[PDB]
Amino acid sequence: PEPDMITIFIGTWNMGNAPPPKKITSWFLSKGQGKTRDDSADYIPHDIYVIGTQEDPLSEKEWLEILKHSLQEITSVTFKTVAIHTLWNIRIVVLAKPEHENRISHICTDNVKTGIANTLGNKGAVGVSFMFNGTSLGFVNSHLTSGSEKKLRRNQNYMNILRFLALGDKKLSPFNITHRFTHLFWFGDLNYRVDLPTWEAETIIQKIKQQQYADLLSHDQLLTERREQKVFLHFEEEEITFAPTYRFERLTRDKYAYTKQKATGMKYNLPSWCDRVLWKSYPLVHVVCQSYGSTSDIMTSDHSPVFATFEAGVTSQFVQGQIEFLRCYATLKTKSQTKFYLEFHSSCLESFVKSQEGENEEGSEGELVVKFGETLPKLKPIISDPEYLLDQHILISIKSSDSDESYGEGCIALRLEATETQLPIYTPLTHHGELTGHFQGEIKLQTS
Repeated sequence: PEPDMITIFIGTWNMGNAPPPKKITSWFLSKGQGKTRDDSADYIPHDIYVIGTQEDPLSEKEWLEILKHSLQEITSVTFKTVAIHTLWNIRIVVLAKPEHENRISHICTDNVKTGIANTLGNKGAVGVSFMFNGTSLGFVNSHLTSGSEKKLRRNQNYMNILRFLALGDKKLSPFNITHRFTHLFWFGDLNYRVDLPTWEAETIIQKIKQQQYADLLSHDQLLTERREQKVFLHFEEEEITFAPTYRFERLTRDKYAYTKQKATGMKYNLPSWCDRVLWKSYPLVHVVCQSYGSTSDIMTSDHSPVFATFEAGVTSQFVQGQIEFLRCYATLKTKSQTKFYLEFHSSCLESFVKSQEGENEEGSEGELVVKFGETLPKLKPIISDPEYLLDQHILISIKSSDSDESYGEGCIALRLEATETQLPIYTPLTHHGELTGHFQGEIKLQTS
């Protein structure tokens, strides 16, 4: 009997070029500080474990042996290797329960190297994707540019990874990783810092000792850059309720090592939440964060490991019906005056469908409204069963007739309140991960 939900463990650890201690089980049990897992769940395995490392000094063979031993000790299950991929000292391991070996297909791996010349050679990202039954899953482990003064370079690294990491279905040619997966998890040493003056270091340390994180989180560069729509547009993160995970003295967690030294290039490392887990799932699909925290007992690195766990909705492929898009229009931020057409892509279609050109008019601010009227092709899904169709998504790309390049991409849920009824639909449109416009109109879904 096929599951409707699985549980996914995400771990991120910057190992600080040191080997791990003998026992790392606390990481995989979600024990320590923050939103932690209940003791009563300790022996219950997660379906999929995704382990991201940075500054990893081990061989693939050495680290795989440690991970499989740790999980065997916790669960009495011998986990199967789905994928492993390493770029320099940045690594991703995906392990799954053996009962899932025939549920997992289309495994892909890739990496991106960020920067150019002297910034090219240790920062970037690794990724894995696969299908679990009918559900596509993507996982990204990035190690972004270091240093409190380099937030804009981190945002540029993000944009490069999002654009160039080649995962998921290659037929989705208009779409980047932010639209190719039912569920996308993006984690790593993202290296965003708490932006307070360097002379406040001792004040920050006393706030951490009091477990008073609010005045530090209000200066966390990732939270402020996300609020300003500069990075991770349309991603989610669980609330942080654990101490900063960087930068610790090794072999204890009692001291933060913040002061400038020759070894840090005379940079301050004020305590920061460098180590993060974010996600982006298709609209209305079940995804719940069940833990988000840091370990307290793993002390070989200047970072503490971070864990996050999720309940994630999955579907079967189910191996007459109709989707009608009515009175639709795109509002674009572009100054271009080409004509545009749409492509509709979905796992529920045999192949993507191209629309005729829309009718351009000038909007209120002078910006571009592209009108599609009642002109859009009726989409014919391969299965009409409402238990299948209402769980599906239509990916939309708006493309230039002159260049055939996408100006914007979005996603529409078929999880409607009604069938055979005209209902409002809406997605933002993004391109290279930044907002380019909006798509709005009405839908009518025919099922059996």
